[PDB]
Amino acid sequence: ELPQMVQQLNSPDQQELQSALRKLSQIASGGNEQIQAVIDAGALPALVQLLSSPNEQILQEALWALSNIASGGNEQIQAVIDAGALPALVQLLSSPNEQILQEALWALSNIASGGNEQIQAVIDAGALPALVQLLSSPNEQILQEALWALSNIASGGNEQKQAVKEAGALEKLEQLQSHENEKIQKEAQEALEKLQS
Repeated sequence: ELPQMVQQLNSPDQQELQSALRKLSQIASGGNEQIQAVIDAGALPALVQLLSSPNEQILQEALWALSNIASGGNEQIQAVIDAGALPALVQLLSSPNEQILQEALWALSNIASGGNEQIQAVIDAGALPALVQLLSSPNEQILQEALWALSNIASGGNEQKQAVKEAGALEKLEQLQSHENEKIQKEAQEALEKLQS
């Protein structure tokens, strides 16, 4: 019934659209075969379009589905990138809605867990200045997520590491070694270790 669910993401009926979205999200949270089923059904272009929704509930569920898909294999990560999700995802890092922000962060972190070229796609989409700004968040959950995302990027190749340094991450990471939260100090230190020569 996947193609019918995907067709419903066009429903003039917001209730029908949201129902279908919730179910696709559920399926995408399964294993890699489940994710591939959702991708094969053509869900990705629809999900990416829904990132433009002014309805924040629809937005949140679309992000949940995309983050799930991005948690699959490198080919499934590649499908999300090829569908053009990245610019909208990076834009959402500046949402005043912190729940939407966190979900976009999850998706980007999952993408940045892929190959060096997938990491480079995240950087090319403008993620670094947005992520570095998030290191200033007073919300420790957001801070930790941004730290994890930057750490994933910093786990890439030399070209990726160099981009992180050029975005000014080194200063803030060193400052965070004095953060009141010991877990944050630790995660910042490890990111610095990855960037070190």
